[PDB]
Amino acid sequence: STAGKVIKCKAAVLWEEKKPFSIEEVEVAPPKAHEVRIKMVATGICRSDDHVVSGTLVTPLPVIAGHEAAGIVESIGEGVTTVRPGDKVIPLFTPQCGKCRVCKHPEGNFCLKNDLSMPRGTMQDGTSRFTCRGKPIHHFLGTSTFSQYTVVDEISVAKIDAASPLEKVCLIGCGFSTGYGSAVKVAKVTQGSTCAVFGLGGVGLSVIMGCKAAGAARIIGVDINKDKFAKAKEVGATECVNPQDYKKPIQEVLTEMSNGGVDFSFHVIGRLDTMVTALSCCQEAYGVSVIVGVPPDSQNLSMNPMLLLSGRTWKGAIFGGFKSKDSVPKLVADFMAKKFALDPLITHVLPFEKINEGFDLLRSGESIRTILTF
Amino acid sequence: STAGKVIKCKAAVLWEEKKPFSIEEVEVAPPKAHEVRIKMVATGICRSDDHVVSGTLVTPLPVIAGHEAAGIVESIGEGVTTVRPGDKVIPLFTPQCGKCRVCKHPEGNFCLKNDLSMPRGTMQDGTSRFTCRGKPIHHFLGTSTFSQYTVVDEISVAKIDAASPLEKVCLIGCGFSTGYGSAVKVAKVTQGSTCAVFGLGGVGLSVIMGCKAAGAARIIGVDINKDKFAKAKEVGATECVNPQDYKKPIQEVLTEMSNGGVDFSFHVIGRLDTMVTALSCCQEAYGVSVIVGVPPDSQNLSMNPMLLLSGRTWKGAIFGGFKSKDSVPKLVADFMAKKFALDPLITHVLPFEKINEGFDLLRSGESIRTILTF
Ligand SMILES: CC(C)(COP(=O)(O)OP(=O)(O)OC[C@H]1O[C@@H](n2cnc3c(N)ncnc32)[C@H](O)[C@@H]1O)[C@@H](O)C(=O)NCCC(=O)NCCS
Ligand SMILES: CC(C)(COP(=O)(O)OP(=O)(O)OC[C@H]1O[C@@H](n2cnc3c(N)ncnc32)[C@H](O)[C@@H]1O)[C@@H](O)C(=O)NCCC(=O)NCCS
Ligand SMILES: [Zn+2]
Ligand SMILES: [Zn+2]
Ligand SMILES: [Zn+2]
Ligand SMILES: [Zn+2]
Repeated sequence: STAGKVIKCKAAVLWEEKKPFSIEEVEVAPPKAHEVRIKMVATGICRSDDHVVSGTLVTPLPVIAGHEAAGIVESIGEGVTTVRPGDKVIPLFTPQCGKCRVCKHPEGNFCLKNDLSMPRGTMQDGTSRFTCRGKPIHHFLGTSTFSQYTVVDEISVAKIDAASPLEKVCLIGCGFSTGYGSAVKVAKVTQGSTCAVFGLGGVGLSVIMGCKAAGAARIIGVDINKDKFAKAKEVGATECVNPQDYKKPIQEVLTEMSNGGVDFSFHVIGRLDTMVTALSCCQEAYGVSVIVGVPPDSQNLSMNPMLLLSGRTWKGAIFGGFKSKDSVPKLVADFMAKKFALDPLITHVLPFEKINEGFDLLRSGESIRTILTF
Repeated sequence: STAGKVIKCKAAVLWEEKKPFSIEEVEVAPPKAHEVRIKMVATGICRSDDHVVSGTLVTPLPVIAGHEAAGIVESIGEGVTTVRPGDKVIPLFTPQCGKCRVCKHPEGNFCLKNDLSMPRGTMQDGTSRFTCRGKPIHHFLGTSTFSQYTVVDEISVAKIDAASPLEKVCLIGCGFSTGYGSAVKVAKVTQGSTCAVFGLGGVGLSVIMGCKAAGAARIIGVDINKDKFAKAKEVGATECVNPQDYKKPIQEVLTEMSNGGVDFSFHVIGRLDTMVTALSCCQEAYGVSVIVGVPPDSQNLSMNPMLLLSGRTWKGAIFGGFKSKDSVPKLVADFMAKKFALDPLITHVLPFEKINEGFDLLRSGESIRTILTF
């Protein structure tokens, strides 16, 4: 019915920074060559979406935000070969073009067609598929999932198992994969190792799941909020520490606990002043520290490079280091085989039209993840 | 034979900071259990030795410095099994005890018995083998090579090829191995890659040698002293750039030269304000930057963690990442098999008693390496 025609639907438009989302009637254009229009099924609310609201993730406004989601293909443009109408799909906020120097590299995943480094808020062709009362609305990270229908470039969508429960596997689009890959792909946590995870939100919980899957002997969760500890232990933490409970700095506490430093540390907080702590607690000769979270308006930190000169490695990644289009379908197949659970991450489910309530849950710290259902 | 008896010989004692070396008659005690007394044949003058003079590498004084050297075993203490009198040896400023968690780790080489982290200036047993008119003199890094005879712990000496030229292979004791391993061991430079080397002293030249050995397609030398360029190009640099020649910051120049960043970058200068440049010039998704050189009085550097979040790796090492006792003999065997050259690193040779003239050459920037011969 709808192929080749404009669809009128509802979307959450952000007209201006520091305002609530507005549920608007929007027009969604049909897909052009190598583009895919998706009926959204479920979308998560992630911190990066809230950073758009706060104006600390700078991207052009007005905008349809949302980047962690799952849906069903409504139609495909000319030349699309990797998905068909009816297929379940996850939009990829980190694309996989397959052609740039990063996509061709065995260890790179931050494809040069991404819209995260210098956001333009468009499709790959420099235009938008959304209007509201005639006014063009920007895309966000090539995804724009806070809409009943979106249009994405082929390089920014993966086909997934037809039997997938979309209201769970949407987390594979951002938070789960970010944390899980930080452990299994970026750090390559080893069997028998000791890990420290700084921050026990949904992404840090996913980091734990990854360390556990990799066979870590010890997984030390670190959070200032002791309410986060029970879920951390449920998904794999062997122990949890609150820096506020100790009369010395937590890097010293962790180095003592680990008999001279941990094998792997992960920084999973949108804060600067915890990053050098996380680096320093790994063993000085062979420890590895991974940066997963950063504040959005990120300033410089202060550190002593002798922390690296002894043999430490410090690295980060986007999207868990996973080549996105190769990996997302594989992560879904693993979920279907019960290799990991997503239910512990999902604290709240709301209809889409309650998007503002979902953000209020995020800002208050009450949610791990809220999933919006269309 | 001198075995089992005190040796009276000459050594260069540093009595106080910021003074010339004094050539003194010293008494060298015989080796105790698990110790080895070595007749020095040649010793290099390295920047770290001069930092001892400056008072910026803190180690107890008075001291016999010197850590890059080669000699012949004069005698062995009780229980020594890995060297015999008459053997050619290189003292190891980074020990290999073989027992600590680092020695046991596949990737670690900064053995916990080292005297670099918190120098005490003694033998492993907490005592000294040196006296100068009855006054005890400190050891340096468990080596003290600025003496006609020294005593070292067995975990700080390696047996090398009986046929090796000691006046060349002494470089394997610090400068050569540091730069070469930074490339082949720490960074693991790949065939066809683009490397950037910051600092074209002896260690930066050895980095270049390692990158060439690894099959790098482009090796960009960076130095503020253009007199260092010709030798850099002799040993493998494809081009050299002087930051003083450019209006833009050199990370921008190098990113443009390399069409979006280099594969590997190396920081080989005792200065802080070049380290973030070196990290930033590597490709943002898969670039690796290695810290080889640091200033001794090292303060905190300012950096933005967003440089790592895109996928860059930042790491450092001591002694090129080589497990020292395992690797030094193999490096000497490679040299004897003509797998690399050391002559390009040796710019000056002086008799030992002209040590202060050798430090003048280092301080002025005139030398790459001076070797002292006994
Ligand atoms: C932080 C990231 C990974 C989101 O993680 P997550 O959703 O788990 O964050 P969340 O705020 O819910 O959790 C953070 C946790 O840190 C804890 N925390 C806060 N301060 C501290 C502290 N001083 N010590 C320990 N824990 C702390 C909080 O109590 C909380 O439990 C994300 O926002 C981020 O920064 N990503 C960077 C990469 C990126 O921008 N990718 C683009 C797509 S999102
Ligand atoms: C710097 C190290 C590696 C010694 O290297 P090397 O002998 O090659 O040093 P050297 O001073 O000769 O050369 C440094 C070169 O940097 C160049 N340089 C100086 N400033 C700049 C600049 N702004 N940009 C580019 N090049 C510069 C100099 O002109 C010089 O050619 C060493 O001192 C060090 O810091 N090692 C750290 C590890 C350690 O302490 N190990 C213990 C045993 S040494
Ligand atoms: Zn790409
Ligand atoms: Zn996200
Ligand atoms: Zn050891
Ligand atoms: Zn040295």
